[PDB]
Amino acid sequence: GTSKLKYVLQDARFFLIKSNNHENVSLAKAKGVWSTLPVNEKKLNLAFRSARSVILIFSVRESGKFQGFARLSSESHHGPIHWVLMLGGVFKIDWICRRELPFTKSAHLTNPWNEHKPVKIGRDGQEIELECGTQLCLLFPPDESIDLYQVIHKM
Ligand SMILES: CNC(=O)c1cc(-c2ccccc2)n[nH]1
Repeated sequence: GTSKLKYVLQDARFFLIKSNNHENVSLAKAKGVWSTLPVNEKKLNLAFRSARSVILIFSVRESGKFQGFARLSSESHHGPIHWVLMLGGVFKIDWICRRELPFTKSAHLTNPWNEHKPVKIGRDGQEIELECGTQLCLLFPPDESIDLYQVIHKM
């Protein structure tokens, strides 16, 4: 069902993450980590202290799809990850959904924080307004491999 997912997303903040390649998203799914540009890293650190959940929604450039979404479990930290290419700050993340969602299925959602353009459109780090981001996450196929119980107990 969707009740625990709705609880995790309650009063959350949402950010679009754009990766150059599938390899980095695959590494993030295997290792529970993400790194981003310093300008975006500053935004995510601020948001992490500010909200009960910060959700990253991932899209590989040119894929026409989102590849899943995850919750920050830490601010960025330094001191290695073989990313394909700065990306030195490393966030810990808990995956909420590792399934894909094609952009065709989100064509009815627009992001007020990006001029009400379709939510698929935006730069890496673009914030997605609460209602848009919640509805986007709810569109993904349920990921039955994930138990949100341990996620809820970090909030
Ligand atoms: C592991 N992190 C990444 O692969 C990544 C790449 C980017 C980016 C942002 C703007 C222009 C080009 C690439 N952001 N995150």
